[PDB]
Amino acid sequence: ANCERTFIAIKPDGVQRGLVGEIIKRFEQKGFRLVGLKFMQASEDLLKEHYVDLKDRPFFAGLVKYMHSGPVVAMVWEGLNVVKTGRVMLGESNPADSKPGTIRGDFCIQVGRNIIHGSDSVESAEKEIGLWFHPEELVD
Amino acid sequence: ANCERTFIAIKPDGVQRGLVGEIIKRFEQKGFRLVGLKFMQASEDLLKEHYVDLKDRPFFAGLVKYMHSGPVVAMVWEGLNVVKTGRVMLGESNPADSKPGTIRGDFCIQVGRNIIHGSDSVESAEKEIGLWFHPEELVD
Amino acid sequence: ANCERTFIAIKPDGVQRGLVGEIIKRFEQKGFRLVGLKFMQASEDLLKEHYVDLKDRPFFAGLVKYMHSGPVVAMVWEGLNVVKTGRVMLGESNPADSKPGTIRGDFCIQVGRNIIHGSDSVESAEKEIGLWFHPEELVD
Amino acid sequence: ANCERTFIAIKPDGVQRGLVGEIIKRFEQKGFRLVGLKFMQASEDLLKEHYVDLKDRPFFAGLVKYMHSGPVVAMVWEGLNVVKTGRVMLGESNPADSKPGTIRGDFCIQVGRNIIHGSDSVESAEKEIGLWFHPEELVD
Amino acid sequence: ANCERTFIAIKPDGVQRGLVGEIIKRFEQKGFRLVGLKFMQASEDLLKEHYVDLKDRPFFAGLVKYMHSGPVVAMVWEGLNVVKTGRVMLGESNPADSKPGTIRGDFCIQVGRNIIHGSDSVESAEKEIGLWFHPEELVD
Amino acid sequence: ANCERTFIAIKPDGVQRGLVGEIIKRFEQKGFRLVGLKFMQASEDLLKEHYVDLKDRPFFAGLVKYMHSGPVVAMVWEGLNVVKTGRVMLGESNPADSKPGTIRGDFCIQVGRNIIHGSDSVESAEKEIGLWFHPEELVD
Repeated sequence: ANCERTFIAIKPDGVQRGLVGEIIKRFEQKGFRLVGLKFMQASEDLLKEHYVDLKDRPFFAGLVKYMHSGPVVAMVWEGLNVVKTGRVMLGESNPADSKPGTIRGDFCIQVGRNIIHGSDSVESAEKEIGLWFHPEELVD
Repeated sequence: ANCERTFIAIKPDGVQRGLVGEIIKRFEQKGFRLVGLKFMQASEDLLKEHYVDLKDRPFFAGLVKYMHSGPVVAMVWEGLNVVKTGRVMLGESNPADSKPGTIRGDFCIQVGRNIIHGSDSVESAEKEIGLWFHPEELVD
Repeated sequence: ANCERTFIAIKPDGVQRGLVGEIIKRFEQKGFRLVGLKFMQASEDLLKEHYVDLKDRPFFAGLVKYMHSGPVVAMVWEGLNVVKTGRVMLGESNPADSKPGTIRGDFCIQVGRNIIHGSDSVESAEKEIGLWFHPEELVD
Repeated sequence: ANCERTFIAIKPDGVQRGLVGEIIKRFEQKGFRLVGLKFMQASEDLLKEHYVDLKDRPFFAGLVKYMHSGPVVAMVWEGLNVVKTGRVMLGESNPADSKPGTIRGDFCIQVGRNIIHGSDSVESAEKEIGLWFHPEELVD
Repeated sequence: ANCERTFIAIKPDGVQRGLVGEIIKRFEQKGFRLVGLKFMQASEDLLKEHYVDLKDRPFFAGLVKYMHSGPVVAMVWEGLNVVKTGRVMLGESNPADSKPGTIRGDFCIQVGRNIIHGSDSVESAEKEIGLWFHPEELVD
Repeated sequence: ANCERTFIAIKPDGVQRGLVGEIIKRFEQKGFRLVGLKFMQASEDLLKEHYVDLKDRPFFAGLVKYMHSGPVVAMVWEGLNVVKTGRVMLGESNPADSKPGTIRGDFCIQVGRNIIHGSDSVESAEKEIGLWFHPEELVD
């Protein structure tokens, strides 16, 4: 009914600069609850199936090394229609078309090293959280 | 010329959670002045003519009891074309289509228990303030 | 047990500049609840018994006219030992000795036209709220 | 490649009220760097070629006197496609169509005394900075 | 030299209300880096050795059940003399003597259900992080 | 009477990280006005008489090169007893004794590369502004 769970991630640029506080705020003050917050670098074992559909791209190697550069923060949120709300409130991956008020539209400049990744659909969200978060990791 | 006066209200959810500070801020820092700020629960004598046009709705009783649950904050603002500016800066009552940067688009999740009510037109504003604020209550 | 109620007021400088949002915030985010929020100019009928103990001062007339200049906001808060917490979090009336982080220590410059008035003791608070807020005005 | 430089200015209303901090913030936290920040009133020698294309307007004299009223802040920013990003993040000069989240859409009320001026194109930016900032004034 | 690591925790009140964003901010904007951020409820296996020195207290059972009520956030920070800086910037556990500007002095009201726990000494910090964070959990 | 003018500067760390917005805010929202805001790197011609009294120190060369590393922002403020208010609101140069709520007590970690420099006395302020700001640079 209202137990839909999404996933939000922080790129190495976000942490090397340091913005996680407001990133958490934009969901916390909204009303969405968090069930899982894990910190890691994820190595390369998980940054192959996460972008498995993007493996046939020229930028796959460079971008995956860019993500692998440093540690990355992982969050899981739940709320009514949360998946759609997150993507629009995050903003388009291309800063050129990114209205003010969205996280990616307020801290991201270039398409290359973007800041935030989020699930487009419920199936993607559940698959990703299964890949990353063990069932005991989450809470209620 | 520039004496147009509007009305903004706070639902019981807004106060039971507590957000009135930023709600006031979004108008105060804008430049609009306030002429009236009264706090009450309004009983049921005023929550019948306020939604008199919505009396023929299945959700009228439940929603009016939800509003009657706790006390509600009432504000009056004035400014150039303030009525139109308030509604757009507040955001659509449906969070599904609510761009970031609007009060209802930054703290409201579900259509049922919305947060903010505002006058759609000048006539509605004047009728409501007559229903709620006595002429001596306001200031200049 | 925890029903102690205090009083906080806004000088005409605070509103003519406009700072009520953060003033409300500093108590709202703290956890204190509000039972009464009334807006008025208070005329001169209430600005004689409020400072009745200060009537024998050279600055009484000038300061009371300064307060009477414009409308003033009145608030009532409740919380555990709220009266003591409010005064320290407000800061000393003299900005010269006013540590950062207090409302009067972050927006007030000169002793003359100070910004915030608050009850020093429970008896003063109850007397003032009786003078200003009628029993039906407050809520629970 | 990424050395494109723009220009942002502060109207006398912005400083007489005082908002330069958040105005700087909206670009600083974004990632854009600043190469030049000069404070002056600019007299009337520069407020004739800045609006030379607007000289044939009925409001030219009144608006130029309004700008000449007080001192004005001048800033220069650089970033990828910064010129386009600044104008959209600033918001339309007409507050009537100004979505929330933009500087002009969050602090400006009337078209007459607007708050922020910015370069529409690279050529305008370079011409203006040549008119205002001497080459030694800027930094790298 | 500068690798000293501390520990900060969030009580169930902090999350059930929701304040983790600003709590993270107060350290992130300061300059301290984080090496570990894990979310759990910790059961009762870890809330016996954490307060082993407080086992001989009348409030031990009630307080440990209060902490066990909900999930709790765990953070680890590193910086020059970070342990001392954290405790003073957090504020005294007793709100009665808690100057404004400290996290516990800006969101905590009563001694009973306090908000933040932090290591008093380096030895306590290392013992606690050994109890909670596995060596592979942390990063560099 | 109230025309006392002080000086505040931004170290290269402050700009290379980027914090000038809040630094300006802490004075702007207070009420102090600014008469001069110039941006430069100042070369070494001015970073010899500024610290002429500190020339007989072992850290003079290293610290002066650290300041010379990048450009530095210069500001001038005026207000009632502004010089004393600035220094206390800035906080002690040593972060070890720096209460929360002060700029240096909220963003500085180590004594070596401090963030903010300010005039201790009126004579120092006037001498410094004479060294840096030409009389025509300032405004009224």
